[PDB]
Amino acid sequence: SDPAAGWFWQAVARQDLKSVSDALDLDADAPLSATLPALSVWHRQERERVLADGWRYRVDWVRVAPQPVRRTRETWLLVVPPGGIEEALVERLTDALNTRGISTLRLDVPPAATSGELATELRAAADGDPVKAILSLTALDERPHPECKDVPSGIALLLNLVKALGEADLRIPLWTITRGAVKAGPADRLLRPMQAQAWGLGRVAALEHPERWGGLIDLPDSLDGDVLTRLGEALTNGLAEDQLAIRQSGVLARRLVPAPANQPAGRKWRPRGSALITGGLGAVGAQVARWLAEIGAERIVLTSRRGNQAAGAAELEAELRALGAQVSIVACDVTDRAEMSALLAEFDVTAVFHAAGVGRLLPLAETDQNGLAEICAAKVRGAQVLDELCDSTDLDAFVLFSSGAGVWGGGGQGAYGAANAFLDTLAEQRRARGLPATSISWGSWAGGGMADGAAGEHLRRRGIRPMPAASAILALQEVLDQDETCVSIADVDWDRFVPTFAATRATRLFDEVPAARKAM
Amino acid sequence: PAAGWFWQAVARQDLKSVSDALDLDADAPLSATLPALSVWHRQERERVLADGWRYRVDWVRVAPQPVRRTRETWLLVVPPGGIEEALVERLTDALNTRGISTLRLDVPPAATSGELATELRAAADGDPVKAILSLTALDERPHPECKDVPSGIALLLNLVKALGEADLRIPLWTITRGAVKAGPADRLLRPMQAQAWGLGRVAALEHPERWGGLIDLPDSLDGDVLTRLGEALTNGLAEDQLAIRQSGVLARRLVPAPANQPAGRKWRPRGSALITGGLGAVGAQVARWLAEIGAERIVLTSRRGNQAAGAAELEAELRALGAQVSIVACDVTDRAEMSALLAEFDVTAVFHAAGVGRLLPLAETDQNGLAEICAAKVRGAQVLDELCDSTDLDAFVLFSSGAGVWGGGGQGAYGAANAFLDTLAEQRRARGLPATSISWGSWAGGGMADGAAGEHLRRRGIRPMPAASAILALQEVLDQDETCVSIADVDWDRFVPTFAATRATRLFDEVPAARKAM
Ligand SMILES: NC(=O)C1=CN([C@@H]2O[C@H](COP(=O)(O)OP(=O)(O)OC[C@H]3O[C@@H](n4cnc5c(N)ncnc54)[C@H](OP(=O)(O)O)[C@@H]3O)[C@@H](O)[C@H]2O)C=CC1
Ligand SMILES: NC(=O)C1=CN([C@@H]2O[C@H](COP(=O)(O)OP(=O)(O)OC[C@H]3O[C@@H](n4cnc5c(N)ncnc54)[C@H](OP(=O)(O)O)[C@@H]3O)[C@@H](O)[C@H]2O)C=CC1
Repeated sequence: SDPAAGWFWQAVARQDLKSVSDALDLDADAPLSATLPALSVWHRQERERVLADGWRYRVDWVRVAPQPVRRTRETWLLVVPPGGIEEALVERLTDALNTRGISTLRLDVPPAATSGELATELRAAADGDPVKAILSLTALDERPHPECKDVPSGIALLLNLVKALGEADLRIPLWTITRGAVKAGPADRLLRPMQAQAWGLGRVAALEHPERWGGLIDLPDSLDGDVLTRLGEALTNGLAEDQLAIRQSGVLARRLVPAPANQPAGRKWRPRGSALITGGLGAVGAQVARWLAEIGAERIVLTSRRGNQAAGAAELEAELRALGAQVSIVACDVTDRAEMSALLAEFDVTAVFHAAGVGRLLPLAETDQNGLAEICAAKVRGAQVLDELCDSTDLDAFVLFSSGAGVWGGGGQGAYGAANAFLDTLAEQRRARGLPATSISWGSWAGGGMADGAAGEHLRRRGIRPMPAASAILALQEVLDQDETCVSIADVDWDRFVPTFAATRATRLFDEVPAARKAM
Repeated sequence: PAAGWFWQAVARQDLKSVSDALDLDADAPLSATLPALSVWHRQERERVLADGWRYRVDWVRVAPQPVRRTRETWLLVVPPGGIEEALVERLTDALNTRGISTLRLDVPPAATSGELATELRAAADGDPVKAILSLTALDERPHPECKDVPSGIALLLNLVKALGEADLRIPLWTITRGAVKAGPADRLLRPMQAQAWGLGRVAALEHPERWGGLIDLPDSLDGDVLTRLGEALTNGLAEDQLAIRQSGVLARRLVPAPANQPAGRKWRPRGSALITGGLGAVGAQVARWLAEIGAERIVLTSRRGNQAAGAAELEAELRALGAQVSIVACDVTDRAEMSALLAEFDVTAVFHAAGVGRLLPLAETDQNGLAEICAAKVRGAQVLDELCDSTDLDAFVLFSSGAGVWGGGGQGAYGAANAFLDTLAEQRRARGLPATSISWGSWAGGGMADGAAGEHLRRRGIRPMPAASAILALQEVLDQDETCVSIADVDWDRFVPTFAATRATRLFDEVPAARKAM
């Protein structure tokens, strides 16, 4: 009933001054009169902290048992984007699909192909020979198109490819290959966040058009030995794994795993100097701001395109100043490198919180390259800009506000899932460079903001329970204290979530969440 | 529970209470606050534990269903004193109504197990004797050459042994009348007869073979009470501990007795408190507790008096908690001396802890042993009961044992003596005088559960209670103004299998723990 009070009395017996005085934020010599107040606060907070512990999840990778060899010869269409890919790689893949039955039919995509044009190429290849599946390589094409700077050209291509299979009425599994979009074990250092976008989108493609969608596979850095053979068997798995990574140690499948925090944490995180929240005048940024003020940030810099013009801006400066912090509210687009650069240097910021972003529910079929740009630009490109600046092990915190939409997905959330899966890989890439980064993909928050709409209705109806802001904050604190990289923090009603989520499409994604097992 | 208090005290936000519960000031560092918390919490915890040491005896309505029997012969054993021929005649007729035929043995006074064996030998060849029904426990008057010991109980014993020397292996059923209190307004209460239950419960364990059970008849034999008597003797469902009342047949059950707040009053002495056997182990603790809660004075008595180990040492502690102390050489069984003591010290609160403890199989037991074990405990209580005729007296407390409630191997005499105490207290209550009987499991420390004897009870499932918490329980019982309560820490999973080792029992069916050990 009360594990907090449990642990307290278990510390009281045991006589752990160290644990208790840490817990209460007090010195061994503190008077009872300071001790009592600190107790009631710890008590309210510990009970919410224990609640929030059960909201944590991480992404693991589990070994998938080899089960080949098998089958007779099929034709696959191999789709190759205009950039990002070495001929030597196409040949090695082609040659390894051949040595396992799969005959290859190569389609080369022109730059900025439309869904109309691709459906034509698909219609032609479909009639020619008997195509069983499509192996798309287009996600390796990271460069933006110059017309549309904020979208990687291969992700524009994936999109138009999912739509083109529709326009063509083509009912044929699409498989999406990436190299470095996931971290599947310690030792992965090829991390390519623009390619993670394929995974964020792909999970949604899988829900919206299960019939069009084979799966996602991540190739390793080193393609020596047998990895390319394992590719061939991965494409045929018949275990219905649809999120795979191929490594030195074989084929690995993506799982979501409860990640309860094993105590204690190795620090109590506090901002030193200035803290920056981009999108700091939104619902979530306002909370993050109140928290920083409460825990003694000397200055909070809040940015947004509207800046001081933003509804609530003057309320919020008042509240923050009433808690003793200095406040700077600036109008600044995240995507503007010079303005952000001047900004960081002027205030000497020591902690960055990236909350700039837009939410919109929009089916993949209704999404185009501009919509994708509209949704991604501040989140993704604001994250690169921040990453480029901040070339610095000194920073206390480089915290990205991501979403469950980017970790497991949901209908309507192609572009948003893409933008969010980028951040999780960006955070991993940064760590691999020796920099700090933290990416937290939230379930919805109570209060205003992105989960407040009829949108909040949709998400409640899918079995995501909004988290009280104060408990969300407590969980952020915890992540920061724990010095974590990626962790997902959501209050999910598994009874209701799973049946909705797995209506159209089976998934092994949640096999390791007990409450999710129960729910069919 | 405590905790729930603490957390709201903490919640918002009160130094005063928290500061008071822990002996320390608003200024105290956290490194003193910790230890103080652990000690508060540990005390509060032990309070809960000592709450779960409580049991009482209830009596459950059990209509016997087994009619079904046929016809046979019982021996019916009748003492010299305490029986109306009218009674013997009602019982003979009821036993004959239900198929049982009746052979009457009148037993000479002071009959030895030897003499008894003979007549039993004679009865057993002359007739196919199926059971034996003793009425001897009715004979309450003391043994001819043995003031300290009721005739009927010396007979019962000698009877148990007698079956021994004639290896008859036929069951003995013992009838009492008013030995037990089976519901409110049972007012015929006969402590000498209760001794039969204490010994009997032990006889059942030491000689299952030889033991039928115990049945208590009511005041008035009208309506069906004589009918039901026949039923109870041939119910056999075990059930060997039985009362018969206007409202049916009742079986004896041991039942957890959690304190059911509030606690009516907060008890303290108003004058001199006397503890008989006050220089024994338990005497010393209780005395420390009294002296602790503000007794003007404390009289400790004992045959040894001042020449007992702990002599002045004990007194020093007491004087030094701020008490007056009179250690007197006094024999509780001595009426004259005891009268003088209570007048002399205007004593308004009594705690009877004089007793004697040994483990002794029934077969090694005789009148003299029965007298050594009982004299102080029983005649002591009697003497204290005779004096102390005032409702003014705040306490009247009897230090009894679980050996008298459920029994154990080797504690026949001891069980008899304690059983006497429980019933006595009920009798005083019935007469409008205060009285309290607590039947303790074993205490940690010196005294009766100290030596080999503590080890013995250890193996049997009795966990010795820290003196300090036994005191917690005592205090509660007085505050609660209760009459009879058992207080013991029983490790049931060990207790049940060794207790019910040779003989089944229904006595614990109402203890949740006890049932998960069969
Ligand atoms: N609310 C929730 O439950 C969840 C939110 N999140 C994430 O948390 C973040 C905050 O969401 P929430 O607070 O709910 O949303 P809000 O819509 O309230 O705030 C987001 C803010 O981002 C700012 N922004 C947009 N574009 C830019 C830009 N180009 N440069 C700088 N700032 C910009 C916007 O302000 P302006 O227009 O003035 O520039 C807006 O105020 C979002 O990134 C969202 O992805 C994640 C999971 C759940
Ligand atoms: N120890 C335990 O755990 C339990 C104890 N009890 C009861 O508590 C009581 C005492 O226990 P405890 O203190 O452990 O045992 P002790 O032997 O320590 O104390 C018994 C004391 O009674 C005194 N006594 C014996 N005979 C007489 C007499 N004729 N007149 C006056 N005093 C006498 C003895 O003093 P002296 O020898 O100097 O005459 C002796 O000090 C007993 O009734 C026992 O039945 C009950 C249940 C459990």
